[PDB]
Amino acid sequence: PSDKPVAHVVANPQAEGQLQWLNRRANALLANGVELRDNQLVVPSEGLYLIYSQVLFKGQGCPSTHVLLTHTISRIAVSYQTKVNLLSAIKSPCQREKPWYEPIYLGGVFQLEKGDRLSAEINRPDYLDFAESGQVYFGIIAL
Amino acid sequence: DKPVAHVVANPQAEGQLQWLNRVELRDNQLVVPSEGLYLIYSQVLFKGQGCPSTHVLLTHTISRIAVSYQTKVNLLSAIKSPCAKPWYEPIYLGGVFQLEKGDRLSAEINRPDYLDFAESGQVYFGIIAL
Amino acid sequence: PSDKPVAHVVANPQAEGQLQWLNRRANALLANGVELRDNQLVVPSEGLYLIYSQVLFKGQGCPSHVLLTHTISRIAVTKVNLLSAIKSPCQRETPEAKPWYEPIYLGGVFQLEKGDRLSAEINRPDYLDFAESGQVYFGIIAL
Ligand SMILES: O=C1NC[C@@H]2CN(c3ncc(-c4ccc5nc6n(c5n4)[C@@H]4CN(Cc5ccccc54)C6)cn3)CCN12
Repeated sequence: PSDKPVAHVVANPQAEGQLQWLNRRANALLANGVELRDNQLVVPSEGLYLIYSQVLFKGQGCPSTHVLLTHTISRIAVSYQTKVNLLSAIKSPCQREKPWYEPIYLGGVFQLEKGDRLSAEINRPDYLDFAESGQVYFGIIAL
Repeated sequence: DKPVAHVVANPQAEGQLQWLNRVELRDNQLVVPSEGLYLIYSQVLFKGQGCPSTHVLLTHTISRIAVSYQTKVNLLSAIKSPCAKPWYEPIYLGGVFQLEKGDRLSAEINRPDYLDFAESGQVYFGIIAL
Repeated sequence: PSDKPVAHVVANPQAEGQLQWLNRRANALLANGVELRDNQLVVPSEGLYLIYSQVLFKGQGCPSHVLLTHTISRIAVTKVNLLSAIKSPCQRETPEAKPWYEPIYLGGVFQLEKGDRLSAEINRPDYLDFAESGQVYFGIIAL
C-alpha cells in the first residue's frame, strides 16, 4: 500500500450558490493525512504535490451580458490569512446573444509545507453544473 | 514495481476512439491489476470545419466498472460547446482514485466524428499506481 | 521521495513586451534536474514527459484581425514544434469596448531526450494578462 498523502474531493450538488467540497461520497477520498477543514485541503507534510481541479460551467442561453467565469486554486501558508494564487483561469463564454458549456481545468506541481490550506474557488457558482457525476472536483497527490 | 499505462488513439482507425498500448488493455478499457491509488489521466482533441446549424456538444468521460458494482460510474467528465472558419477544442481529465483489482476503466467521447487524429502527442489515456 | 524531474515556471509580470519564465519566485519550481536556461526548460534525462502550458490573453474591445498564437517547441542536441494553437478573439468587431479574454492551454505527453530545450512562446505579449498570479505558466512532469 501507499503512505503518500492524496486527496480527491467532489462538489456537493446541493450547496446553494457555492462550491462546497466533499470526501464522504463514492469515488472521492482523503488519505494518509490530508484533511478537509473549512472547505480547504490541509497539507499534512512538506513536499511536492500535484494540485488539480476542474469545474464545469453551463448557461442555458447566452445571457444578456458579457459574463466572466473564473476558477482559482489558492494556497494559504500555515500563518497566512488569505489566498496566494497557484493556478487561475478566466473564460468569457458569451461573445454575443442554445445552452453553452465551459469547463475549466487547472493543474500543476507545487512545493507545499506542513499545515498549508488549499482552496479551489469560482466566482459564479450560479453557473455550476452537477447534472452528471465527476464534473466538479479538486485533489492533491504528494510525489 | 508499480503498474503504469499510457495508451494513445489509433490515427488509422477513423470514426471511433480506439486505444493502442506500447495493466492490461482489454476491449478498449484499462484493467487495474491490483488494489491501490491510481492517477487517472486523459486528453482528447476535437476539430470541426466551421459551425453546423444543429447545436453541438462535445463530451469526454473516464468511467469505472467496479468489481462489486458492475455498472459504469463517471470518475471524471467534461462537456464543451465549440459553437465559415474551422475550430479546435481540447478536453483534459485527471484525478487520483482508489481502485480495486480487476476494475475496468474507459475514456470515452460522444462525437468521434470530430476527433483530430492529426495531433499524435495529444489524444491519450493512462494510469499510474502511486 | 520522488526522484522524477518536474518543473513549474511562471511568467514575470514586470517583464514588458515579452513572456519571460521564472523559477526564482514563490509557488514556482525546478526539481530533480530540470534547469531554466535562456527562457527554456532543459530536460535532464531521457523519458516520457507531460508538457503543459497556459497563457491568458486580454484585450479592451474588438477594433478593426487579431491573431493570437501559443506554441511549445523542442530543440534537440533538430528544432521541432510540439503543440501549437492559434486563436482569433475578435470574430465580430465592436461598432462601448467590452474586454475580451482568451486563455490558451497546450498539453501533451512527449518522449524527450537528455539535454532537450523546451520553449513556450506567444506572438503577442502586448495582450498578456498579469492581473493575478497563476494565470500564465509552463511546466513539465516526468512519467
Ligand atoms: O505521486 C506520483 N508518482 C508517480 C506520479 C507521476 N505524476 C504524474 N504523472 C503523470 C501526470 C500526467 C500525465 C499526463 C496528463 N494529461 C493530463 N494530465 C496529466 N497528468 C492532467 C490533467 N490534464 C492537464 C494537466 C496539466 C497539468 C498537470 C496535470 C494534468 C491532462 C501527472 N502527474 C506525479 C504524481 N505521481
